[PDB]
Amino acid sequence: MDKFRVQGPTKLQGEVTISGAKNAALPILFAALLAEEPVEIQNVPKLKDVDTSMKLLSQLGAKVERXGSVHIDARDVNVFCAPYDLVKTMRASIWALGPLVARFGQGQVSLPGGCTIGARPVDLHISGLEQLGATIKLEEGYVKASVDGRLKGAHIVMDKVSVGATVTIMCAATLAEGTTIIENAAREPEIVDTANFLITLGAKISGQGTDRIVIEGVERLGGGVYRVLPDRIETGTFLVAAAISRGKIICRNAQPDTLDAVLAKLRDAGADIEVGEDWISLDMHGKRPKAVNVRTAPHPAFPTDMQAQFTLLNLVAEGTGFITETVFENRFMHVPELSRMGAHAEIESNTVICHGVEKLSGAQVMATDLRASASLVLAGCIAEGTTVVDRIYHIDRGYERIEDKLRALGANIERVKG
Ligand SMILES: CC(=O)N[C@H]1[C@@H](OP(=O)(O)OP(=O)(O)OC[C@H]2O[C@@H](n3ccc(=O)[nH]c3=O)[C@H](O)[C@@H]2O)O[C@H](CO)[C@@H](O)[C@@H]1O[C@H](C)C(=O)O
Repeated sequence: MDKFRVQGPTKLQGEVTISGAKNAALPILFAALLAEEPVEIQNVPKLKDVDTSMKLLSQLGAKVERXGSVHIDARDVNVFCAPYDLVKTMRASIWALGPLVARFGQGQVSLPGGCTIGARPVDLHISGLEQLGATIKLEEGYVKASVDGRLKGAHIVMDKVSVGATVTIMCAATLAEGTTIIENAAREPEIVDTANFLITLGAKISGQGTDRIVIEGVERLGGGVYRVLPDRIETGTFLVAAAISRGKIICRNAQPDTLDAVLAKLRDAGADIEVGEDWISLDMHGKRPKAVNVRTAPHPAFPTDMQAQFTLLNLVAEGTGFITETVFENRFMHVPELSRMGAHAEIESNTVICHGVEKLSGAQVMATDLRASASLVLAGCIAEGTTVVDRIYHIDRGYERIEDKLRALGANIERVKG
């Protein structure tokens, strides 16, 4: 059980290079199952989630290897099943379903069970597939999909906004007969990145980034080389690290147009922000941040992946501020942990009410969320004394060497094998 020993208070300042988007690398690796030629994905972050992706790819019969790039050879895919052991350690595995059925006419993926942040049904995934002409059945816990011949382009209108389902249907449609039109699709930057990867392979897609996506099926997909976009959540996390420590930072290898909502909130907190074509600068001017009000929602609104980070900001800010969660109703585990550190907060339903304090106190806290838990590490950096963050394996799933980056910012952080 690895742990993070953190020494505070520490002023976070200097520079950081942003890694490739974890949430773009993932769908792309799964979309590779469609490719008939070798493919090279560049700028992929070194993190646990990518490893599990590779492991799955490999079991399916693909030839995989990695460094900064990931090499995938999906010519010999001979097995069509994402087993219980894998899906349980990473619900995103569900992504194997679509490519599998669109290409081999068959696909068996384990039905994801309960997750600690809230209700996570995949009804939209299954539903979208059926509309494409697939027959789906549930046996032994496996959602079994099949289709005689090829999928059928269709007009699909989405009940609710879903990053996962939009990618499942989008991918499966690239190999169907005719035109598919997804209505009420998710606009996430990562979906644009996945569509772009698809086009590079010979797929015909338009509308990515808007509520309407149009796919024109083709008989086959080739190979190619593709560079994954910068990680917006990583970028936001570092910007916040500087904002709560009264420091200044420059983010290198970034994509500003991807953070409208987050940047706006930072300004409201009183930060001095500048942007270039591939950089973002943040200066607090020695100032303590001002409380802000946030409301999570699908892109381009404020993202739930930045939620715990902003809760932290409010917790050490001047005044009272609220954060409402409309995507993951119960994504609040971090709050009680921050409470062990001296934070003042109350949770009313799906809203956390924050009362900012001058300073936090080191304590023993526990990570549980691959993204939200980074807030515990950030708290450790500015808290008074020593903080021990337990179970960082969660954080290893979502961040590429977060200790190294923090250390280069002035943080007193250590990884122990106790
Ligand atoms: C791997 C990956 O990219 N995961 C991300 C993706 O999850 P996803 O699961 O696809 O998100 P959704 O489908 O947009 O989530 C939609 C909302 O809608 C409900 N819903 C979803 C599907 C469905 O069929 N039926 C249905 O009802 C669902 O319950 C949820 O409340 O989108 C989330 C929101 O941005 C991210 O927080 C999440 O990050 C994670 C943490 C990470 O970094 O690993």
